[PDB]
Amino acid sequence: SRYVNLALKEEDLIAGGEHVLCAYIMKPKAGYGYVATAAHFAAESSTGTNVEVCTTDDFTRGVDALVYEVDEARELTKIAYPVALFDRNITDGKAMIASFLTLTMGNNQGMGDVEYAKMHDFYVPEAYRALFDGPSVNISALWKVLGRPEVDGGLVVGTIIKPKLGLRPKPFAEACHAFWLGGDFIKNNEPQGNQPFAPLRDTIALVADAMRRAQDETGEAKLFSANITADDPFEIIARGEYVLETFGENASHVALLVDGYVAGAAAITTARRRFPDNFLHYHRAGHGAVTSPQSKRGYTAFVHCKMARLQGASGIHTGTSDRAIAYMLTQDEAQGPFYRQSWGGMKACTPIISGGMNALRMPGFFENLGNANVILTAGGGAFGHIDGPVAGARSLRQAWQAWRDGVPVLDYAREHKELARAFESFPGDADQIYPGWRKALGV
Amino acid sequence: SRYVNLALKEEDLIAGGEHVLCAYIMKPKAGYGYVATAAHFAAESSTGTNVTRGVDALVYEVDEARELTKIAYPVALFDRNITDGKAMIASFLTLTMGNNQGMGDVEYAKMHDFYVPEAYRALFDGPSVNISALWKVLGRPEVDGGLVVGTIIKPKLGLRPKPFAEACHAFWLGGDFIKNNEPQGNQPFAPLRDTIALVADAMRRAQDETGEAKLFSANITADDPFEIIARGEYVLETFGENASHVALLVDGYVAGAAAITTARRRFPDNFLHYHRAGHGAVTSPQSKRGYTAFVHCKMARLQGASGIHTGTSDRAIAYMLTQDEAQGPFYRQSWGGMKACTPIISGGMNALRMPGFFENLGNANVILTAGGGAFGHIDGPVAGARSLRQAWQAWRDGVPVLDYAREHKELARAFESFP
Repeated sequence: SRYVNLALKEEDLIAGGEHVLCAYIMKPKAGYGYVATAAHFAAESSTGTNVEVCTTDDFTRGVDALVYEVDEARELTKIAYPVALFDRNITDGKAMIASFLTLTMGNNQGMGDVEYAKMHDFYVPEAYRALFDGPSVNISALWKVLGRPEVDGGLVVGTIIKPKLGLRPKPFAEACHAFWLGGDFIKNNEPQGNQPFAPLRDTIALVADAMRRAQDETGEAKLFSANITADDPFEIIARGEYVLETFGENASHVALLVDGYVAGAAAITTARRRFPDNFLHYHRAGHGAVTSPQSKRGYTAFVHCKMARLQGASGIHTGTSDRAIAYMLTQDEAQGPFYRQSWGGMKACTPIISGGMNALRMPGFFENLGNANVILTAGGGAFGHIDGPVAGARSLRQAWQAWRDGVPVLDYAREHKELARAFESFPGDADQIYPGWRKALGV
Repeated sequence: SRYVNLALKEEDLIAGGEHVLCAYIMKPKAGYGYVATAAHFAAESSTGTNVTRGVDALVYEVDEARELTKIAYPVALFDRNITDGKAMIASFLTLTMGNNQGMGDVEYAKMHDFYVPEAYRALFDGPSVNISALWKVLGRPEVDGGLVVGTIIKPKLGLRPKPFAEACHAFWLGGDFIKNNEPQGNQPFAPLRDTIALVADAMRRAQDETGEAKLFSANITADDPFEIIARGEYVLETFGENASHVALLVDGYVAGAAAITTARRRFPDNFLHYHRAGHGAVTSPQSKRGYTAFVHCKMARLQGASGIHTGTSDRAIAYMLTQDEAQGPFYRQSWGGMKACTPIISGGMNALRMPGFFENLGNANVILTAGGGAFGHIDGPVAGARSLRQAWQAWRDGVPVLDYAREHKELARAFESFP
């Protein structure tokens, strides 16, 4: 009713790359011809023309995204987008994500001849990929600040403390100094900012000052991740401006955490464009919604993060088509579910894992990943510690560190306390993974 | 335990106003408890604690059979403007359809209703300008000067600068708002500069072919709020004195909140048109998860979108978004003098079945940007929107359609036009 192209080779478009390739999981309502569903599905990704037509009755086709290949009973639909249908900036000339989603998960995700359609992968030529922002920093910049080679600097360990909201300016400050003590990265957690109890500038003013203190105490260079997430661009520069004013002396140490799935793209381009060489930290928030695996209309989690290496993000949560992510964001040259991609300059976006990541299974994380340059936010290997927080991530550093160098964790953990207590913290984790740990460690 | 206070009564959370009440359709992974898990979701919506509590967001109801969980959260949970001090959407979205949106323990949980109490909704932004700030330019009473008809130009892209223009004035000449669709902008075929210089022109030509004012929503949407800013200055500048006849559009769901809010506090004198779209990834009834579409366009005017896309409770949505002491699936809302953000009304409404909408909605005071209500008419989409103009006209004038088929030729021909 217009649209499609199946004679066309995926790897042609790949080459004279004046076109975006999208790959989806879509099943039609049931009683409609697959190609009809997908020649359609691309009508609302392109020109529409919505019937047949020609605009000024000139060839408003060569704008037109045509399904380049489909596998009916594999629930698959690959569509090739000409680059021209993509919006750029006027005072700028750059690509913007805001057009790439409106184009591919906009009206798209509403059609009635579709049941679900899930994006599984994408391809961004040269042409187009390079009209985009890219991570301004990475972990590199954190390596700069902690005094680690900005090439295989490695893991930043944190903690999270509890609770997410509640402690006050000072009950807060201090919790954070105390963990500044057995790790290096502390986040204000997603919700955290200007609640009445505990205010932005009362509380940013004292974390500020608890880093003078920890970083002065220990004599290591502690990093913070302060949330400058707002509705208005002006309150995201202003939240963040005072942050780096108040931090004065130490704003190389300050990161900029934004709740970016729940904020949006202009909130992430404010932090990234108005605060270019500061790390802007994305907090995928109310995003299960879509990316989570048994919701079938998302952008899949892998598709989420690829999307954010393109747009300025320096960091993003997880790892642990979801072990590919970790490659899709760091390596410029790597295979996603269907399409290999070139980053041909663009700078990683960092994997910033979490959770029950422990000390006995850390080393396996770092082998099946291969790079140990992730940011590890702990509640797990941390509060799980039988010697609490403080020593919970100071057993974490150990675990990673054992690893670059080459020492078998049961005996690295044989030279220091933090890691020999990990083993007596986790069951048999220590029984699963670590052969008779009871004998060769202590007991 | 510290997250369930079932038996701690809704009417009273709801007469206190420092408790933001959320209703959701939650369902546990197999084996897993109900209330237990029901209170688990509150803890990762609010206070964790994990290993000063007057702060934990609490469950006060369950339905298990009807499979819902009710969560009631304190108001000193929500982040704010260090600046202005006004309430914000970002971290609201962060707690209610925040982290619980990616749980383990839960199969899915879609928000179905929410209640923003006055000691928190007052704090919010709310619309600056609505549909009466269209009225005043169309020159109608700016108190129910009702139906604003408009259009949708196709194709959606592949259109050159002279082309849009040509087609906006020839659709302006005919009937009043044109909308720049979701992908139109600074694209290389039709670059916003060389094209908005030309819409300006459209309009000024049109209004001297009409003696009536034209309205153009321009997709001032970008993902750097200065671009956003830049296009507005540029378009209200270029429109010279005709710059009141401009609606700013933010293709809205896919650009954020941060997008929504710059365009409303950079140009709060012009119409922030919330283009929804993408909504449906989360917002479809197939999606067991996210927020629902009732929630998305009311969250929308608290943040004050001037008008959103609402095209049919789906006038559950047209109440709770228009009015003042509205209701909705589970909670009854008070906007307390906070402004009416109008339903932009979509699709196939035809010249013939609209006063049945108008009657069935209790009002005509919304916007239409029709397809074939108009496209399928005889004198053209031309007469095709003069038909709807006039659909309205008759309607509200409290005189019936059929009788005005005759006094007025283009609607006559509408019935006539089409089965």
